[PDB]
Amino acid sequence: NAMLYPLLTKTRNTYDLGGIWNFKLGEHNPNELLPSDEVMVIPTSFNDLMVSKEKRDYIGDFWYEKVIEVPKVSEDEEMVLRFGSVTHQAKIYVDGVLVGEHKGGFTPFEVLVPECKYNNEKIKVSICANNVLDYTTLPVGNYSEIIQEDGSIKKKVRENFDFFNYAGVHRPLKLMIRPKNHIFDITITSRLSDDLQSADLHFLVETNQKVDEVRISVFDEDNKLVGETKDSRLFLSDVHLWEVLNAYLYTARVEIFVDNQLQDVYEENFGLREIEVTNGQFLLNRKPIYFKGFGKHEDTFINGRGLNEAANLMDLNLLKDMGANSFRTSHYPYSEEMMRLADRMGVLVIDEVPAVGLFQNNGTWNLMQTKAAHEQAIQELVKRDKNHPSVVMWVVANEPASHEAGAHDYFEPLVKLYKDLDPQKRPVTLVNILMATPDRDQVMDLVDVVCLNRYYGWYVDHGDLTNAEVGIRKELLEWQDKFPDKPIIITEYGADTLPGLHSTWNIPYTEEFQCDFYEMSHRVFDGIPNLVGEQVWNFADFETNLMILRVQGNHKGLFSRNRQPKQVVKEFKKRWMTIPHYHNKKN
Amino acid sequence: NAMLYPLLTKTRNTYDLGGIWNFKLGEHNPNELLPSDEVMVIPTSFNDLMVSKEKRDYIGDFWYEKVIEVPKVSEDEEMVLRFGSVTHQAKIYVDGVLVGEHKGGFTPFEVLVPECKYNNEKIKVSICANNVLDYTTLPVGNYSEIIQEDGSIKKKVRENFDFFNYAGVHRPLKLMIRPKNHIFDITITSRLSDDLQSADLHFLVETNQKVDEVRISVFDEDNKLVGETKDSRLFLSDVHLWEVLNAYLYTARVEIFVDNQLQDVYEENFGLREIEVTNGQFLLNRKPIYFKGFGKHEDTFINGRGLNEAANLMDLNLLKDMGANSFRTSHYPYSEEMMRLADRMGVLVIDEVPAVGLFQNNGTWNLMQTKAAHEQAIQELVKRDKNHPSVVMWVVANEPASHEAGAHDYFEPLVKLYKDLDPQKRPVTLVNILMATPDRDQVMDLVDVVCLNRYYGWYVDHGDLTNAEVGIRKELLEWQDKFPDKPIIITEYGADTLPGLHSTWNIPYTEEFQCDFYEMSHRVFDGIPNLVGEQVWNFADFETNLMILRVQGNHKGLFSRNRQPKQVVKEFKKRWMTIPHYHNKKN
Ligand SMILES: [Mg+2]
Ligand SMILES: [Mg+2]
Ligand SMILES: [Mg+2]
Ligand SMILES: [Mg+2]
Repeated sequence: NAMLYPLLTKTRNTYDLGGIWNFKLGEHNPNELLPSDEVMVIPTSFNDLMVSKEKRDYIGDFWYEKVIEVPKVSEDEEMVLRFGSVTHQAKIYVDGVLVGEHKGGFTPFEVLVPECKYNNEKIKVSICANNVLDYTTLPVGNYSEIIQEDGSIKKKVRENFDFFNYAGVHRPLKLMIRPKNHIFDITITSRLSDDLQSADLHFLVETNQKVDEVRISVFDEDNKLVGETKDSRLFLSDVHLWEVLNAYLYTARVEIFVDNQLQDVYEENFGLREIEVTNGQFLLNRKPIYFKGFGKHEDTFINGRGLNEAANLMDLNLLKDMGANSFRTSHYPYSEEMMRLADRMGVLVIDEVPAVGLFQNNGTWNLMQTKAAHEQAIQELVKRDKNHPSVVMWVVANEPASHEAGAHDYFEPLVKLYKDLDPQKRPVTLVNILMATPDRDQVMDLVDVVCLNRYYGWYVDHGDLTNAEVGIRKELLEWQDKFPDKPIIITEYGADTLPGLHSTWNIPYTEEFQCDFYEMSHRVFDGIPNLVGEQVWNFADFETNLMILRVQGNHKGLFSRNRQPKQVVKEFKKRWMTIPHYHNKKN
Repeated sequence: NAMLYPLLTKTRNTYDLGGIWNFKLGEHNPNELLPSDEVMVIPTSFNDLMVSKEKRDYIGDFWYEKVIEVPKVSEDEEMVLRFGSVTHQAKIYVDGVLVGEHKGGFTPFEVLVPECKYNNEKIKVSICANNVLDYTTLPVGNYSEIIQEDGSIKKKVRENFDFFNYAGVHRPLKLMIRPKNHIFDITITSRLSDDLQSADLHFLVETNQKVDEVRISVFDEDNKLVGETKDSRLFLSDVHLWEVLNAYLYTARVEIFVDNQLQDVYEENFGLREIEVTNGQFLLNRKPIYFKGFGKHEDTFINGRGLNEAANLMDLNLLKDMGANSFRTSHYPYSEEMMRLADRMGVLVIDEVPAVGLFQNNGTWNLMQTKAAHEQAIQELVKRDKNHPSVVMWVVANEPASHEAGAHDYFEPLVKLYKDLDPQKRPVTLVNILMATPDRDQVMDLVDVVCLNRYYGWYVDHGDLTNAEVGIRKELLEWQDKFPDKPIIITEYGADTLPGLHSTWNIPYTEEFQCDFYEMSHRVFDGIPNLVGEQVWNFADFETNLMILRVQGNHKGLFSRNRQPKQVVKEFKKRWMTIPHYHNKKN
């Protein structure tokens, strides 16, 4: 119900509630006043702000509480609390009274403030956040409890994924004043003409009550009116297409009227671009695209998984400079701010739900109770991002046990849910793990694009690039042979590389070996006609939990965690600026 | 003016204008539409977001521009743009019309939006920022122009200070709807009783127009009413003092009434605590205080000088954990968010204007045209921060040429300005440079506290701790003898230390030598009765410009720039947790 990005309009007052909140790790009664003994920032992960390991490793309920002054609310208006996200679970309280809940730490949700408080001077907002992950949540965790022999139970979450379980309120919290009779949702679809000069637009505006008129004004990038409609349909000539690294955005100003007066107004951006997957190719605007980019992470020093718009722009500027053109929201939906940035900069985005960890240590599909959370995640993501021209593909899961029995039955309705909910019917994919090699895999028949995470030379044939090349070329041909019409994209491939580590003997973990690894990989990729994309793992080093294979987090980044480059960055820029975005390898 | 922190009240609608703005380094006509070819985040430094050195080193005018939808503004209301800061200079435009201007990159200012646009659908806000520094600006820079012989002028700023000239809109920009007749300033003072159990509160509420009644309600930390008055004076009993690392804050809800109806409402926090400098001691609540802490910088990766509240809380939590109690806003006023955080966490703050670089690379005071900027800086800082209980001392300058002729005449009226403007009449100091030995210095007689930046063992007697110890002890005794009743605080002392550098032979730049340097320093400090504080340089590594003494920035941090500790951090925690906050070394 809150998939529309929060705006300041003539009918919508949007206030930011970010800043210092009273904080507590542990139990709390929302009817009681949380003291200011401990405080916390919104938005940010709380973890790296804790000095001790004990508090940084906390699992369970943790509270945010602050008294907010009530703004003027008219009779025909309603006041809601719009969360960008709360990680992972949340129960929201107003004056000690439960007013909303949400499960899933990477999707936005709104909560209605009771009308009986609109004339009060202040309201106390309490946020009960929860970072527990188990077999019912996305992402998947291994939950356990141990008795401290002190009388209390201590919770632990052994992650089923390769990234640190950062938690907290990671995205902006807004106090929204909006009309009771308001615009609920906007869907924008287009059919491009045969000459790509015209477009048949369709605006599906959802309301909660009914209005006499639904007016839509369309403006270009010069803020010039180019179209008007009251019947949810509009034809437009002299269109400017949204292009890769050359974006063009229109704005649809939607106005609803009752008795000839404005009830609510909203502005939704959109881009004109065509997507089609056919004949082992990914077509953008009817031209073959070669994906060049990164698997990423919402990860930065200090803030952790918290929003940092400066980081987004810095990352995307580096992406553009290297000659790259895309990235994947691994392994969870990123902030709306990032998606809007990608729209504005013309960066292709592979959108992904938090479906990572669907893998036992078998009998995975008798153990995974994630169906409910998986369906909601797909519902929320599509509803939130369906209008983004940057979003070009959906991901049902990252490295699930797609070789075990019951896998095909699990994913078929989920792939279908993507196809049913997305009005653009964009391609959906499943990110494949090495254990699910062509013969054993039983799910890749459901998707439109084959996405592979392969580490020949790092995990398999470690430090053995000679035999790694034989192995990767062998399997890529197997995939291409099993699905002759499906395009292939490498979504993950890389090697842990610590800055400063050097050698003349192609030694793993050194900067030179990272260069050698990618050079070999690309030699193989360029020989596969159906391979239409390469996305490295990762853009930058990121935090993980404690595992012997992890040398203080993950170091497969091309850049360090401070966005400083490694040796391999210079090499990628040469390759990526040589290969055009529109690149046909069928010739 | 714009001294008051932006709040959301029933009479004040405050909207955040942060996000993505259309950006351009170079010339621009605000009557024209800035395209979206380049974008930039507010708030952040723009520098580290540029991939190329050329654009990162840009000096001159650079523009932010965005079309903003106008919210509801009633007949008795006005609409202003409230900038937390713009670095360094700014001209503000609304629909191409100049409407505001400010000089100084670290203080807030507001700008009125023309009333004739309150009923317009949208307004275009253009920000013409400028990062030029010279002999008329604070901080001081060495400006120069060189023709590229292409017909164009290339500007260059050679900094007169040891930190990178980060620029941009570093702090939140607010769109504020407020009543035309509003509260524009609130001054809160208090006289503590002899038993420290009661307090006499004085309030000075300033409005731009006449009001019938000023009602002030005071609430404690439990949000309970403890007093109310219409006469701007109030007596309190059973008061709770604001203590070091044990803060207690009261809230003053100020309401102005006209014709028996609410005109405007604002809430200002304050703390009850007493400050006095006497007999070579710094007294907080009539008890001898020992300062333990850091000289800091508003500096993180990516954001540069941009506001990061998470970074503020992370740093202050580390400060608290180590047993420290204070820091200095070197070398410019920090964000209001940081000051308010320090209030909440009971951290002592030495507040500082950007008066750094008053030193010619003699005759400094025949070349410095900084008088006007210096007076404004003091006026703005005091007006903004006077109600902060965390602020315990003002700095008039950092390392000026205080040994040259003309120095005393320059600083005497500036020290006086601090005393005249500050209603609490807090001690003011001058941060002294090593060239100005007790015999040479001619300005320290004006200040209440002697603050010294000394690097015996690093700059003088480099890597010779034996001779360094003699030198620092010798001069410290001279300062104590020249000013027998002035407290001494070491505001800077440290050694560049790159993580990973190790040796058994006390080698500079290694982690061991940093420990050795500080161990020697403290042995000396503990033998000086009048030395009442130690603040290291720096808390964390930070960015500087290019010069041979700088190994990719400054590495004198106890922590790395990513807030990871160095070897010495463990040693400081031992010492700082043994020495209490209230520590009398007169005995
Ligand atoms: Mg930030
Ligand atoms: Mg491989
Ligand atoms: Mg020294
Ligand atoms: Mg001592």
